[PDB]
Amino acid sequence: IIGGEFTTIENQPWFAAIYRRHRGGSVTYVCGGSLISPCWVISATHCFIDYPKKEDYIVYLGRSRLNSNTQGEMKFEVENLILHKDYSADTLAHHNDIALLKIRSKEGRCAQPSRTIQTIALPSMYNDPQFGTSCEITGFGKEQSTDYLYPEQLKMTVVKLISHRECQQPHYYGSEVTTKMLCAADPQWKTDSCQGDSGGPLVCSLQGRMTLTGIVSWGRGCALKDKPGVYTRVSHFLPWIRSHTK
Ligand SMILES: N=C(N)Nc1ccc(C(=O)O)cc1
Repeated sequence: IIGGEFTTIENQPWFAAIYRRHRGGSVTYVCGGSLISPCWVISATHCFIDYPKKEDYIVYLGRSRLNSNTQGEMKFEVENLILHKDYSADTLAHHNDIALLKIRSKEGRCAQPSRTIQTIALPSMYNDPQFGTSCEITGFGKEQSTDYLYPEQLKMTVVKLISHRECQQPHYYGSEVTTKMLCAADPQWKTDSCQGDSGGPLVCSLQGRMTLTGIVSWGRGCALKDKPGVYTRVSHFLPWIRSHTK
């Protein structure tokens, strides 16, 4: 997250921290995700597509720090890693950039909700906020495009939903943006998602409910003029979500 503010997991208690085991045993952060039910985290296929072996990955819930334990955190193995069969990546764009991780602990339990661990609601079908709505993004991604390190402390910011018409303008992203994606940016381009925020939630208020509207997917640089963040439009994937979590 470029700009915005530091936060703790109690403010975004559906945030999932996804890590990968290396041969040798070093463990590095991969991507964010969102807990949509006690046994299911939703994320981005592009996070896993190079290393699609579920045994390689660890999921934490109730975690506020990247490389240290948060009191109350729960650690899960991935029982299933479901990537979207129609995934494709262009030089920029990721199409159908959505993934489902079925989580289960060493004792074969799912998440127990708490102050630091809660599910986020899915939107109703094709039901997105109006363009110019303010939504929240959460992640451990870079604080600056030129940073080598990720922040140790979770961050969140606010960006405004951009209309498809605006986002498909040539000097923005042209046809690289589709109706299955949402664009969001700061009017001053001063805050954005960045590398390492992939898979993380875009949350908006819909009929008085915090709702998972989007999943961090792609973008040209971060917090660049005319280069919005691009998000998987979750309200266009409910059949795929429903089918693979039955
Ligand atoms: N918000 C942007 N302008 N860019 C941007 C978005 C996502 C990612 C990612 O790694 O998923 C990287 C860069």
